[PDB]
Amino acid sequence: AFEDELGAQPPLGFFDPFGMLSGDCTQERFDRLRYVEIKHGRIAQLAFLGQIVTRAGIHLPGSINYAGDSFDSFPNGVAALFGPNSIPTAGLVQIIAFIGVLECAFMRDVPGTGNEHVGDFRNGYIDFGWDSFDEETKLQKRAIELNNGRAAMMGILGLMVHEEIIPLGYDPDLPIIGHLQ
Amino acid sequence: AFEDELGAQPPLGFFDPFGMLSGDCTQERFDRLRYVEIKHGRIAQLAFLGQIVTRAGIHLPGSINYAGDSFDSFPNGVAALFGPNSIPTAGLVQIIAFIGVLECAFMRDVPGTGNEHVGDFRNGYIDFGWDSFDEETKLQKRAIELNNGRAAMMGILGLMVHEEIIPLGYDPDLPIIGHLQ
Amino acid sequence: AFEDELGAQPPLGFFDPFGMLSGDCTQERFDRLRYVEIKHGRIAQLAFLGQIVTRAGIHLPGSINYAGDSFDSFPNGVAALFGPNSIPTAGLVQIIAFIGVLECAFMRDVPGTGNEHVGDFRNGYIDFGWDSFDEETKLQKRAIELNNGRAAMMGILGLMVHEEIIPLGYDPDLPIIGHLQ
Ligand code: CLA
Ligand code: CLA
Ligand code: CLA
Ligand code: CLA
Ligand code: CLA
Ligand SMILES: CC(=O)O[C@H]1CC(C)(C)C(=C=C/C(C)=C/C=C/C(C)=C/C=C/C=C(C)/C=C/C=C(\C)C(=O)C[C@@]23O[C@]2(C)C[C@@H](O)CC3(C)C)[C@](C)(O)C1
Ligand SMILES: CC(=O)O[C@H]1CC(C)(C)C(=C=C/C(C)=C/C=C/C(C)=C/C=C/C=C(C)/C=C/C=C(\C)C(=O)C[C@@]23O[C@]2(C)C[C@@H](O)CC3(C)C)[C@](C)(O)C1
Ligand SMILES: CC(=O)O[C@H]1CC(C)(C)C(=C=C/C(C)=C/C=C/C(C)=C/C=C/C=C(C)/C=C/C=C(\C)C(=O)C[C@@]23O[C@]2(C)C[C@@H](O)CC3(C)C)[C@](C)(O)C1
Ligand code: KC2
Ligand code: KC2
Ligand code: KC2
Repeated sequence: AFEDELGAQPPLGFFDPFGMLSGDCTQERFDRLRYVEIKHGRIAQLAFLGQIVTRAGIHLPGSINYAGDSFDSFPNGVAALFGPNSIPTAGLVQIIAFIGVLECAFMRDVPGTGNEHVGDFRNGYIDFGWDSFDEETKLQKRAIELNNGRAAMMGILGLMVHEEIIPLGYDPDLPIIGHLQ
Repeated sequence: AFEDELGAQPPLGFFDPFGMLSGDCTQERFDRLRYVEIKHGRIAQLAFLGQIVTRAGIHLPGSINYAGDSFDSFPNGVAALFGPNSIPTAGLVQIIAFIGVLECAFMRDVPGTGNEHVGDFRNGYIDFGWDSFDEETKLQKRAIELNNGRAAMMGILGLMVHEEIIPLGYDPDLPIIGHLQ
Repeated sequence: AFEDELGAQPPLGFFDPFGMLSGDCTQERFDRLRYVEIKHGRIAQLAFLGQIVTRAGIHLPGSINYAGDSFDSFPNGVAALFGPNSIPTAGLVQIIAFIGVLECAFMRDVPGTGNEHVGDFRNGYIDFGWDSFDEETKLQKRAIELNNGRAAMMGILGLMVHEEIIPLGYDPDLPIIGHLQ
């Protein structure tokens, strides 16, 4: 029933190993699964972009606090948030609070606002031109977003795993990023 | 749609900063939010009353356990439950278990029992004269309960925060309550 | 409304102390409660069987890891999973992952597959002769499973509690299993 929906594309086609959509699956369950997938994909895309920018030597100018701790002094990856020498835990708490504010008030599907598919958060407020695309281009853009989200999920998982196994003696020379210092 | 519901009163009027009720919000969502708000308000009202009673020098006679630890020997506030010198953790576990029993079996809205609004737990069992009030007085009492609950929420949060910041060097002479010892 | 359902049998008859099904309870609720009860009963039955098999001196041949830690060297009970000398935590993680796979993909009620009652996971895939039983025997087997599950919940809770109180000085001689070692 959902074998022709968004995300079922070559080469795997419809790929449901654990059988989440097996049987008479309702549209609500598939919508929930797709919403979770798109949320994770967007978060992982942002996380991978941030990891790449930080590890490329690009940091915000100035200091993260009044103490004088410069931005380009904390490590990259998990050590930047959780570790002995990381950003102040007040900064992490404020970041989490800001994310919670965004999810409660901003990053949400407001009912009766014109959203036309799962993951559409425009709510009639912010729109950069989601009407010039025809029917096929809209689906193509949504598929690009979803697949990039899946790839970024796997990539950010690999980045954290590799950053967390270096102390244990597993420090390989990764193809593009090199040694994950 | 919910701008004339209970709790929308001067001077703020309908106050929805995060936009929980924005768009075509369903009655179920508002009912859930109001239930959570009323439950928090009742819990916070009881917490503030107990905090004030304990800090005023009023304690239960006798001892909290067979060891001989008198009631008027444990500290006030968070230090009474979580700390080196607090009430026995068996007492805390029993309190939590009793609260769970009350909330699962007693402090609940039993379906098909005559409850009139969200937060009504009478269930046709305990009633002190609710039907004696006319229509306007019922709404007035409900609004009083809700607003006292909000105020007690903020007050108990402030009391806990002030208690927890005294060891950090923040010990102000709070109004009325004085130094929060 | 639910006083004649499965599980309401002599000598207690219908037994709802906390009043979960009080008032106009929906089948849905009751269905969720029965599903949770059956899941807990099956898990506890397996747990009790494993506890008995391990404590009777029956262990898998060989070693649990490449290091050489033989199966018949770890303790019995909670000490086998959580403790200083337990099975490798990699094994525990893999067991939890396998259980999660089973619940997500295998041990579930697939909609539109022919399941007749709550707890039926056949899904038209695995069946050892369920339709061979007549109506009375089907209910009898379901009641036997449910009551054995309840008894197993009590038994596994008692076994874990008795294991955890031996270091505290409470080491009684249990009737059948004797001392827990
Ligand atoms: C948050 C993660 C997440 C979620 C919720 C989904 C959700 C979905 N994906 Mg999907 N996907 C993801 C990540 C995710 N994806 C990633 C990272 C990739 C890249 C490898 C893909 C690649 C992918 C393809 C190629 C396809 C889908 C499809 C689908 C849809 C139907 C199949 C399904 O339920 O997924 C699969 C099942 C799950 C995600 C269930 C969750 C299982 C997790 C892992 C929990 C298990 C825990 C347990 C301990 C197991 C761990 C050990 C285990 C590894 C052995 C559904 C909307 C199909 C689709 O669009 O059909 C319309 C489809 O063809 N996905
Ligand atoms: C998962 C997302 C994520 C997370 C958790 C972090 C976390 C962190 N980043 Mg970071 N970053 C990210 C994405 C992320 N980043 C992206 C995508 C970029 C590229 C622009 C950067 C660029 C960046 C730099 C240049 C620096 C950090 C730094 C830091 C650290 C200090 C916090 C800070 O100053 O933030 C700064 C955050 C930014 C400059 C950009 C954040 C943008 C977020 C992701 C927006 C997403 C939500 C947004 C409101 C959606 C808008 C929708 C639209 C319709 C309006 C902290 C560990 C600093 C540090 O100490 O390095 C070690 C630092 O110097 N980051
Ligand atoms: C448990 C807390 C709680 C809950 C669930 C509600 C729920 C509600 N309140 Mg309410 N209120 C509360 C506490 C709460 N209140 C307190 C303590 C006060 C006193 C300041 C008020 C004062 C108040 C007024 C004056 C009014 C309401 C109204 C309402 C209703 C619609 C607006 C709304 O959703 O609330 C606001 C939104 C929320 C509570 C969403 C939750 C947000 C929390 C903070 C989670 C965010 C976490 C995240 C990390 C952010 C933290 C950082 C942030 C501070 C920057 C709704 C039933 C309105 C009403 O009755 O209209 C009919 C109205 O006019 N409230
Ligand atoms: C959030 C609520 C709350 C919590 C968590 C506590 C927690 C605590 N109180 Mg306390 N207290 C409370 C409210 C609360 N109190 C209120 C409202 C009062 C005023 C009557 C008191 C008066 C009080 C005294 C006098 C003493 C404590 C003490 C204590 C400590 C030992 C436990 C004990 O003996 O309780 C005793 C609890 C009570 C005597 C009253 C509890 C009443 C609860 C809130 C009833 C709420 C549910 C109720 C059944 C609903 C009825 C519905 C109706 C339709 C029937 C412990 C830290 C003792 C201590 O060691 O101090 C350090 C102590 O001496 N409290
Ligand atoms: C709650 C269930 C449960 C849990 C958590 C454990 C946990 C453990 N058992 Mg154990 N065991 C169980 C039930 C359980 N057992 C049952 C029911 C039996 C009887 C067959 C055994 C027999 C057993 C032996 C003989 C040994 C262990 C051992 C161990 C330990 C190492 C893991 C291992 O090798 O497992 C091995 C697990 C098994 C051999 C049987 C597991 C069977 C599970 C319960 C299947 C349930 C799901 C199933 C796929 C449903 C099928 C549905 C059907 C339609 C297809 C670990 C602490 C070993 C150890 O080190 O002891 C200290 C060891 O030597 N167990
Ligand atoms: C106006 C304003 O303020 O905002 C607007 C701005 C703007 C532009 C309009 C907007 C937008 C669109 C945005 C931001 C789109 C962002 C898209 C984004 C950020 C997409 C990331 C993909 C990452 C992938 C696929 C990673 C794969 C990673 C993979 C496949 C790996 O395996 C990683 C690998 O890594 C390892 C593990 C090891 C290495 O050896 C090898 C490599 C490296 C391969 C918004 C949303 O509207 C907000
Ligand atoms: C028969 C039986 O057994 O039970 C029956 C008995 C009875 C009586 C019939 C029943 C009842 C009704 C009850 C119990 C009603 C209780 C109502 C209650 C307990 C209402 C508290 C409000 C607290 C507020 C507003 C606090 C604000 C606190 C604020 C605004 C603060 O900012 C606190 C501030 O603190 C700081 C932070 C710092 C200080 O510098 C300044 C102050 C102090 C201002 C029940 C429920 O039916 C149960
Ligand atoms: C083909 C394949 O691969 O799989 C198939 C195989 C097969 C056979 C077909 C299948 C099946 C059916 C199965 C596995 C059924 C299993 C049923 C099972 C395992 C039922 C346990 C009850 C335990 C109880 C009641 C414990 C009570 C414990 C009580 C009442 C206590 O108080 C314990 C007490 O302990 C203390 C606390 C202290 C002691 O002093 C005294 C005692 C000991 C009394 C499946 C499911 O289809 C899977
Ligand atoms: C996530 C988005 C975000 C938002 C929306 C946001 C809003 C505000 C507002 C307005 C409401 C104020 C007034 C304010 C003030 C301060 N912020 Mg924010 N802040 C955010 C993020 C961070 C991070 C990541 C850090 C940080 C810090 C500080 C410090 C330094 C304190 C100190 O130096 O003692 C002060 C005074 C740093 C820190 O807390 O250091 C301990 C630091 O790491 N902030 N901040
Ligand atoms: C929340 C409501 C509540 C209920 C409904 C409730 C019911 C029962 C029942 C009947 C079912 C019994 C039989 C019972 C027995 C004991 N209780 Mg309760 N008890 C409640 C609360 C507390 C608190 C707060 C404390 C406490 C204690 C003890 C001790 C002392 C043990 C010891 O001295 O060794 C014993 C023997 C104190 C404590 O456990 O200290 C270690 C203590 O702090 N209890 N208690
Ligand atoms: C729950 C069911 C379950 C499944 C479905 C499952 C599947 C696989 C697969 C195929 C996907 C492989 C390839 C694989 C391989 C290894 N397993 Mg599994 N394994 C399961 C259970 C356990 C337990 C309980 C333990 C264990 C272990 C090992 C070790 C030893 C590593 C070492 O000696 O360094 C290796 C190499 C032991 C352990 O990890 O000890 C550190 C141990 O305790 N495994 N295992």
